[PDB]
Amino acid sequence: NWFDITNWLWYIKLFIMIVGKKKKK
Repeated sequence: NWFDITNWLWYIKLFIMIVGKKKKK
């Protein structure tokens, strides 16, 4: 059950990796 949350965090986690560079100017 705890993994159900971890997987949900990994979805947006990586998302911040890409968009993260876009936020930094």
